[PDB]
This record gives sequence, C-alpha cells and structure tokens, in this order.
Amino acid sequence: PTIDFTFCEINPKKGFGGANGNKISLFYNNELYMVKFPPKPTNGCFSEYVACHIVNSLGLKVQETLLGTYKNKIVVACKDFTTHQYELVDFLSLKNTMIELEKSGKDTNLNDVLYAIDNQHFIEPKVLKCFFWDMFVADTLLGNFDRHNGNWGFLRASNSKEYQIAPIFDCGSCLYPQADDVVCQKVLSNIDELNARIYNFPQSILKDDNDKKINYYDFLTQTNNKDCLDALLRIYPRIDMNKIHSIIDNTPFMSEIHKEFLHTMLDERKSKIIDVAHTRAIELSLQH
Amino acid sequence: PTIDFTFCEINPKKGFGGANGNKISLFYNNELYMVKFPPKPSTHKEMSYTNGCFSEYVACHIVNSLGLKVQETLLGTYKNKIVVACKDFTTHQYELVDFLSLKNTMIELEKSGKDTNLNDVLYAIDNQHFIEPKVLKCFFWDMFVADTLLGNFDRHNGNWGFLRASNSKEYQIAPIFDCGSCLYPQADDVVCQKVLSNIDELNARIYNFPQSILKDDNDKKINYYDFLTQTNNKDCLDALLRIYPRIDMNKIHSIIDNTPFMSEIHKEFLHTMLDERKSKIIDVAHTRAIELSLQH
Ligand SMILES: Nc1ncnc2c1ncn2[C@@H]1O[C@H](COP(=O)(O)OP(=O)(O)O)[C@@H](O)[C@H]1O
Ligand SMILES: Nc1ncnc2c1ncn2[C@@H]1O[C@H](COP(=O)(O)OP(=O)(O)O)[C@@H](O)[C@H]1O
Ligand SMILES: [Mg+2]
Ligand SMILES: [Mg+2]
Repeated sequence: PTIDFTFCEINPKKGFGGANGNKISLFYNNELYMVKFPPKPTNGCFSEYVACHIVNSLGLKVQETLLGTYKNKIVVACKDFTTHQYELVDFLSLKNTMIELEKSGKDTNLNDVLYAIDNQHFIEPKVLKCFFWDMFVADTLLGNFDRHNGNWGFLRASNSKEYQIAPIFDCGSCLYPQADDVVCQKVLSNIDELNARIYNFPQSILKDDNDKKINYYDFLTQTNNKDCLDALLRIYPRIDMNKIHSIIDNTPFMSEIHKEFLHTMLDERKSKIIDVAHTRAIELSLQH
Repeated sequence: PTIDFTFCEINPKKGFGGANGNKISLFYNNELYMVKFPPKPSTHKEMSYTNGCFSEYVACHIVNSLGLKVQETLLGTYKNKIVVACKDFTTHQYELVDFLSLKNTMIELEKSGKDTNLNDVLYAIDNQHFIEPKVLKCFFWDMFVADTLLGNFDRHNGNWGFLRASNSKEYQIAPIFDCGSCLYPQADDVVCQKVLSNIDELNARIYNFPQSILKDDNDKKINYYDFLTQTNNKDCLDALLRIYPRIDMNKIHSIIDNTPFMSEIHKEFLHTMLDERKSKIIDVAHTRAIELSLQH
C-alpha cells in the first residue's frame, strides 16, 4: 500500500518558506507534517525521501519523511519540527551577524562559513563544527549540490535564549533529481558519462578562496583539515550499503530503472569518493 | 540625529535573514533593533554601495508620515560604518511569517509562492486564513499606494507579511519593512545632477521606472503610472481615496531635510522626485478616483 494524504486535516494557520514548490501544513498520525509539493509538469520529492532516510541510517538527526499521494500529485511529507513553540533560524541568519567579514550570510565561501561557526554564539562552536562536517560527509555521499546557508540551522524554543541544532532538512537537492528514466539508462551505459557524475559534478555549493565551487573528490582526498578528516572517521563506520540499498528498494512510487540508477550511483559514490578519502584519513591519522 | 551605536549592547542570540547585507541585534534606549549594513562589494571605485541605508530610513519615515504602520528607522554608525537601525518587531515572542510562506500554501494555483502575479497574490489574499481577507486586502492596497509614491521596485512576497504570537495560533499584519528598494537607490550624485537638468531623464523615472515587482497576467511588471490611472479595481481606488488626504508634503520634505549624510544634490533630487511622483502619478490617479465615485 501507498499512503494517501489527500484527506488529512489541513492546518490553515501555518505556511513555509522556500521557492522550490508549494507547501501545506497538515495532520497525519495526529502530528503536523510539512507536505512539499512539486511544480506541476517530481524527482525532488523522491530525492528528499531517499536522502533523508539515508541520512538517518548514518546516525544523523534528520527530519522524518514519507512519500504519498495528494490529489493529482506525488509529494513528500516532512514531519514538522517547529511545532510546540519551536522556531527555526537558518545558518544564513546567523552568518548575517559576521559583520567584520564584509560578506553576506548568503555567501557560501567555506573559510567564511567556518569563521562564522567559530565566532557564533547560538551553539558551542566545537559541537556545531562537528555537525557541519558530519553533514558535508553525508552530502558528499548524497551528491548534494545545494546546501546553501538557508538549508540548515537551529531551533530556538520560544521564551528562552536556548538553541539546539535543527534536524537536517531539505535534502531535495541530492541524488540526481534532474535524471529521467532516459538520463539514467544513459549514465549506466556510458562509463565516461557515469564517471563525470562522480568526479566532476554534482559539486558542493561551498566555495574555496578563488570562489570556485568545491569538488567533493578533489577536496576530501586532498584536505588536511583535521575536522573534516575526523568527521570522515566518525561517519564512515555508520554507512551501511545494505540498509541503503534496502531504503532505495522500499521507496514507494519510484520506477525500477530509477532504483537501479540510485543503487549503482550510490555504490560508485561510496567507493570512488568516501572509501578513497576514508582510507587516506586512516593513513594520516595512524601517522604518529 | 546621527547616533553612534558602537557601544550599545550586542545581543548575540538573534540574527536576521535576507541577502542585502549584514544584520545585528542590539539594545538602544532599552529596546532591540535590527541594525542593517549595506552590502560592501570587494571594490567600489566611483560607485555607491551605500544608498539602500538612506532609502530605507527616508522611505519608512514617509510611510510613517502616511499613517501606515511601519518600522521606526534611525541612521547612525556602528564601528565607523553607516547603518540603518530598524526597531525590531519580532520581539516579545512574535515570529515574522512572510506572505511568501502564506502564498506557498495556495497549492491549487500551481504557481510558486515566490511568484508575484497580481491576480495570484489577490487570490492568496482572498483565500488565506491568517487574517480576515477584507482587512488584509485593505492593508495590501494601502501598501501599494505607498509603494507608488515611493517608487518601490522590489515589494516581493517576502518583503511583507504577518506577526504570529509564539504563544501562537494567531496573526496580525506586520509593520511595513524593507523599504530599502524605494526612492531610486541606484542614484548617485552624478545621476541626481543629471535628472535635475534633463526633464526627459526625470520623466523616465516617473512613467517608465521604477516599476512594481507585481505582474499582470501577461507576466510583465505593473507600471505604476499606467496601472493606477487606468485600474477599475475598486479596492485599489479605495486605498487611493484613504491615503491621499494623509499625504503631507511638508512633513515629507522635512523628513528629507533632516536626513543625515545625504548630499544637498541628493536631497534636492528627492524633494523634486517626490513632488513629481506626487503630482504626475498620485494626483492624476486620485483626481480620476474622485471622478469615478461621482453621480449624475
Ligand atoms: N521538517 C520541517 N519542519 C519545519 N519546518 C521546515 C521543515 N523543513 C523545512 N522547513 C521550513 O520550510 C522551508 C522550505 O523547506 P525546503 O525543503 O527548504 O523547501 P524548498 O526546497 O522549496 O526551499 C525551509 O526553509 C524551512 O524554513
Ligand atoms: N523591523 C524588523 N524587526 C524585526 N525583524 C525584521 C525587521 N525587518 C526585517 N526583519 C527580518 O529580517 C530580514 C531581513 O530584513 P530586510 O530589511 O528585508 O533585509 P534585506 O533587504 O537584506 O533582505 C527580513 O526578511 C525579516 O524577516
Ligand atoms: Mg530550501
Ligand atoms: Mg528582504
């Protein structure tokens, strides 16, 4: 069975931001979900569901997701984590405070993002930095091309000065959302084609000091950033390609060709990037 | 008065969104302000990057002078930088929920909530449940009128919205904010001298641009002059009728005179541009508005 969200009670007193589609607030299992629609003619909902589930299997706190129908559309339902007086403040907002940078908090220069993390006061700077790096590692595996400063952040309970890190959310930009059944069968059949979708792009939205988008493969097979390496060592063990392939297999609605596309691509991303980087990480770390 | 904010107490537990430059939360005179900095480019040789500060100050004050609820603004410096401090209204446990969010709820339109098609926005207004439609419509055309005098080229769906009490459940309309895109932000002393000399160049800034970010059903931006000297939308006309008598060109021209830092060529440019917008657009639109309400 596939879920039908159509007749779930709509909450008319809530909306959500973002430009990437419509959202409504609705009740399901007696709890609030942010239901994200696609733009009418949906690969963004799929990626959202698969990816967040993959992020959960990695032991990272992430929003809970479901796929289901709603009238004419396939949509991903995301458990609302800003009910009960919780409020979401993106990293973009927090970076906007870094006034001595003379950069907008929307700019994704890596060094600046890290500077912002080291100088902010919502969250223990060291805790937050481990989070950010955990996320980059999971975004590497997922091939996330859009982790802009607006796509992560913090919850503040109302009436307090207290922040926690918010569940990972919006992974809709992960796992090749642009790929047709047609694009799939082509990538699987052409080695130079698949290779390019590991080594060349998707690339990370974070940029180096020459303003060039960060290449996942080039970056973490060459980085000497002890925090990034450490996060590789933290997370690698929690990758479970069986659980992951199983997530993909049990994904509702999705076509078998697309499933096959994600199986192969996730494996390739796992071996071509994570493994190579992780094996180097051990090597340097054992170096005493 | 030019206020040095430099030693006011920072509040490190609050930040602010948007893409046009930095923001900090600080205490001034026992109250929280959102202090904005203009975006400073890597280089600004013979250009300005700093005008949005003044457009925000001067435009909000005019909106105040129009009797519409709007954020209080102060020009000042903070560590040797020009800023516009705007009294923080998401304090005392209010969240700002922008219209964009609300518009995102209108699934049946199959348009994104970022899209600014006028009929679609009017539809969102009629069908939302944050606020009595009638009250929201009125607020919306009042803002449009204000935005017509001020020449707002950027009233997108995230540049206005609602306040929700964190306690929660209910909304009121948020004060007008972000008027930084009004009053020819792209004008520097060179442009002002030019406009004040060449009337064709002033007229281009009356009849051709700025244009409303709002769009007609052909997907083009709404021209301020054409639209409200031609509209038969009763709600729009009714806002013109309410706002006209509140237009006090004295409070307005003084608001300008007493603006810090601005040059006498820039002050003169605003003085002139407001007279011109006031007479060529508003008066023209308002005169017809009176006429249509008449009887035989
Ligand atoms: N699980 C969630 N709970 C509560 N609010 C959320 C959740 N996910 C996203 N949001 C809010 O809704 C906005 C839109 O979600 P997002 O998935 O980023 O949509 P888009 O891709 O269209 O930007 C986010 O910026 C965030 O503020
Ligand atoms: N007066 C205010 N009080 C509290 N919060 C505000 C106020 N004005 C704006 N904000 C919040 O800060 C964000 C950025 O403000 P804005 O003036 O729109 O900056 P920008 O022009 O850089 O986008 C807004 O989207 C709004 O959510
Ligand atoms: Mg987003
Ligand atoms: Mg704004």
